[PDB]
Amino acid sequence: YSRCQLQGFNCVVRSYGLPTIPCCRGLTCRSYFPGSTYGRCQRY
Repeated sequence: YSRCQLQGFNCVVRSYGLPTIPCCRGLTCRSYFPGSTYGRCQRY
């Protein structure tokens, strides 16, 4: 229970209120670029 996403997965830079579970500590979430609504997640 209480788990985080995986590495090399996708992310949501529009999830307002942080509704989607964010990657676990150590992983960051960036968008493919300014003007989109998606991105990826890696272990920093």
